[PDB]
Amino acid sequence: ESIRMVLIGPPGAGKGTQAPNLQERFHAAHLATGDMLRSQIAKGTQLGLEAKKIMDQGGLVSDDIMVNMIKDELTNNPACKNGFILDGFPRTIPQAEKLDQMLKEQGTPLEKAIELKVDDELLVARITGRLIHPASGRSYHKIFNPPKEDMKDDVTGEALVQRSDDNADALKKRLAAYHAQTEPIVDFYKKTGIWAGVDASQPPATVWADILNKLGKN
Ligand SMILES: Nc1ncnc2c1ncn2[C@@H]1O[C@H](COP(=O)(O)OP(=O)(O)OP(=O)(O)OP(=O)(O)OP(=O)(O)OC[C@H]2O[C@@H](n3cnc4c(N)ncnc43)[C@H](O)[C@@H]2O)[C@@H](O)[C@H]1O
Repeated sequence: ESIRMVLIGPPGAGKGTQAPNLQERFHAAHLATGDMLRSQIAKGTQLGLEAKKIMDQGGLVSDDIMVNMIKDELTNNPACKNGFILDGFPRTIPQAEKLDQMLKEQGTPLEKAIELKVDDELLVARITGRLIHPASGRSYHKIFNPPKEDMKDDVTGEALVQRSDDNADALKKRLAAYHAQTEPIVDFYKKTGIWAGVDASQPPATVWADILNKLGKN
């Protein structure tokens, strides 16, 4: 009834689609560094405006900023006492090493790192057709996962938007950055013994059953 885990995958693999499932099943805090940055943007803060430029170019925000953000949420957020799902963090080796140290000092080490494996060619179609409900994070897909009431949140009525970093230009840079900087983290968790791989090219419900299976709960 408690999990401390990391969700790793390329842009469009299905992290934001699966994290609700995990958060419902294990009652864990969902810590998504992308959503945290996007809330800074919506508040119009200075960190938000600087991060927006970097995100829209397909680059990565500084390790120092990202490590500080997570450290404060782990320390000051009460829901993180029940367990947590890290989504989009760590994203570089330095972030992974600093997380390892943090958790060692708190005495709450990671149990699992789930890699969502899916080929790049599929990811373009997923990113191109995405619509998000900006007031929650709810992602839909024009073809693959439609709003029943078009361009509207099926369960909350409000309009869906396109993310500003979801275009072919930014996406090419986001994929290259994933392969260069993030994918090395997978070997880090293989060596520590907590890695499990999942076929993320399957449909959502199939991927969710695969994840439950890989976690050792079901
Ligand atoms: N730690 C960090 N350090 C540095 N910089 C950081 C950082 N964290 C964040 N940043 C920065 O902030 C930016 C954004 O980060 P972030 O917002 O975390 O984005 P990302 O990692 O690029 O991931 P996505 O949100 O694009 O993908 P997803 O897998 O969650 O997709 P979804 O489930 O919607 O699915 C995609 C689409 O396909 C669909 N779909 C999902 N699953 C399936 C399926 N199985 N079959 C068919 N359709 C499916 C969905 O409906 C949707 O349409 C970064 O690029 C960087 O600038």
